[PDB]
Amino acid sequence: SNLKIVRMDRTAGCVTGGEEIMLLCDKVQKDDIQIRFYEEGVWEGFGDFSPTDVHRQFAIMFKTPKYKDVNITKPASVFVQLRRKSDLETSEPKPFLYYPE
Amino acid sequence: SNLKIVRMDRTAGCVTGGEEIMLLCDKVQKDDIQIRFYEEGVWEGFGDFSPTDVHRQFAIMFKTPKYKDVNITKPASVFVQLRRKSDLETSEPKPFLYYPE
Repeated sequence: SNLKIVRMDRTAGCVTGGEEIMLLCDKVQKDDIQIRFYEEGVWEGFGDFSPTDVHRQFAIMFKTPKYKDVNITKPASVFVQLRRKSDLETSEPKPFLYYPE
Repeated sequence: SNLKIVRMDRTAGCVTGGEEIMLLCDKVQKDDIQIRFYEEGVWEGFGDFSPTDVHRQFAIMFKTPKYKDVNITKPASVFVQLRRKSDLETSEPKPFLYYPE
């Protein structure tokens, strides 16, 4: 084994294909892997991508905190950044939009 | 630097929070990182997750191939698996649904 599809941010698509998808998987080689789609006499098709599209990284599945004002009637735009606990270093912030329920 | 938010599968959420999100980032330590949300006197809030929620992995952004029958009027369910080019090893297949445009 060793090859496993940990995750796919999209499990459906238009028969026309050509839509981008982010697939997460365990250890693989960038130039020795391929995503094959098949249907059991035997149809197949492969995903379009290149060696520069495949990078090793960290993944954090977390749950969002609750904004301060629960009762807004309009989207509140704020920031989300990474922060290291030991030296409180940070990352470039990123925009995140909260909406009323 | 060194800390960077490569990706977030969701950049919006209900003010009630508590919704799961997959965030991708560069090199980090599982027990030394935190996702902080803030608003500039200074509001803040953090993402809910644990050390077992943070794993290093490979990421492949690719574009989907086009199904055989472009003209279906009903969803065609098929499989997608990983395959190594050198020995054609594979991974457990996974379900993927094609729909008519």
